[PDB]
Amino acid sequence: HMPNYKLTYFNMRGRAEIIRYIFAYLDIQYEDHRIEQADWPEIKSTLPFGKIPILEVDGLTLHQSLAIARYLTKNTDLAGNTEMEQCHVDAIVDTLDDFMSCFPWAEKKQDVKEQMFNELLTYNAPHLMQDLDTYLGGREWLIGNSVTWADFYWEICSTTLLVFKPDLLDNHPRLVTLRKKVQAIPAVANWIKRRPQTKL
Amino acid sequence: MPNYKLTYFNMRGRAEIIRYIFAYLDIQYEDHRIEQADWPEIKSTLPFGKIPILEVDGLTLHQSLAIARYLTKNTDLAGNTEMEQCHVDAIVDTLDDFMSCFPWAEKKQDVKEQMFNELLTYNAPHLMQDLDTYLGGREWLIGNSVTWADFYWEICSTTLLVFKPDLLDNHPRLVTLRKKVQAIPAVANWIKRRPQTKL
Ligand SMILES: NCc1ccc2ccccc2c1-c1ccc(C(=O)NCCN2CCOCC2)cc1
Ligand SMILES: N[C@@H](CCC(=O)N[C@@H](CS)C(=O)NCC(=O)O)C(=O)O
Ligand SMILES: N[C@@H](CCC(=O)N[C@@H](CS)C(=O)NCC(=O)O)C(=O)O
Ligand SMILES: [Mg+2]
Repeated sequence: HMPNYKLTYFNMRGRAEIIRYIFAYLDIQYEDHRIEQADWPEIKSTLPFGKIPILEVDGLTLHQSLAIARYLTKNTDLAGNTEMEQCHVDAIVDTLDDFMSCFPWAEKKQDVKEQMFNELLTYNAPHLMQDLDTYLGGREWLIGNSVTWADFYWEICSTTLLVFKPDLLDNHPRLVTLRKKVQAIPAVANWIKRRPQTKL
Repeated sequence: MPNYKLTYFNMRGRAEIIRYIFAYLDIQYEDHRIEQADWPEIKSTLPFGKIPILEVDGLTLHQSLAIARYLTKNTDLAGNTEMEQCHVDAIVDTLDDFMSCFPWAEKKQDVKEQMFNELLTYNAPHLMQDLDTYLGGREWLIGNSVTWADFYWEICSTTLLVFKPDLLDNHPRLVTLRKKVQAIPAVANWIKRRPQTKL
């Protein structure tokens, strides 16, 4: 049975975006609940682990953005065709998440924030882009012969990095091509044109 | 069975979850611990310059939890429903997110010590509370039987207890869960035979 899905997150792409891409690709109806800082204290206090996004499935609350994303892609063409391919997909996803999680997003000190950010973007990001390009190895998609949610996450994470470092992929045309390929998937393209425009 | 070769530092660290799984499933594997000497060298071979990696018949896999999930698919350590599987993944990422916050590599000693103390005295207790409430009076974290999330809880808490021995004083149920994991025969045997390291 098709459940009632309610996604709760801040008004931004951020960590909720991978879930939104999956819902769009699979044409799944859901409530895109974007809260305001004002209502967060209250909502926060009722969550088992106090972090968002969370996805309520028929009232049962699920947490952890990638755990949710994997759950929604189970038994779909986005998971990876084989058990091994699923491992490769899960691996690329965590490699991207690991990096994104290195940034101190809370930081209020514009300068010292822009220093931890500056180091990561200037000194570490290019190394990761190289390894991702090497991994793709001239192939059309990151894993196997068709799109997986690892490709969705690559496009999502790179879009965020590009906001702060526009020259991120100047030495990786093949990574730019993969981004465009993901962005061209009809359901994804439709979501990209319609989603609320936010900075992150 | 496939020829498995696990590569990681001589420590429990991020490879331990894989090691527990192999033990519990009675799957033979080469437990390869590298030399801090050949580290800057062997690094240039890894897919993303990170360990652990798991070689399976000439094919390389990386990312500890991706590998752990792969090894537990279709086994009794996996969740029993698609939903339980999501709960397993979420608890594991919540634990990993926290352990990943520690500056294990920080060379600046005063900075490293400030951050460790901050995480252990301020953030850690909140997580212990949330985990204890999540477990409630149930037997295991997810469902009615042990899953690899219980393994990960025991692994991560063992390391946190090294730095903060009184971490679970107000959480007897979490202590009980640790002991239940440690009491599983195959796991107990591994804990008894593994290299004794701080981390
Ligand atoms: N048992 C440790 C443990 C447990 C659970 C985890 C979960 C997620 C991520 C990491 C972990 C980990 C975990 C993994 C690796 C390291 C590590 O590489 N530290 C090296 C410290 N050296 C000290 C001397 O100076 C040079 C550096 C520390 C903790
Ligand atoms: N790895 C987790 C991280 C969850 C997370 O840290 N979320 C942040 C928002 S991006 C949060 O809820 N922090 C705000 C708070 O702790 O009050 C996930 O991907 O879901
Ligand atoms: N999330 C990853 C992290 C892998 C990781 O960062 N491993 C560390 C060792 S604990 C590493 O290879 N770093 C050494 C380096 O970057 O030179 C995993 O669980 O496998
Ligand atoms: Mg993670």
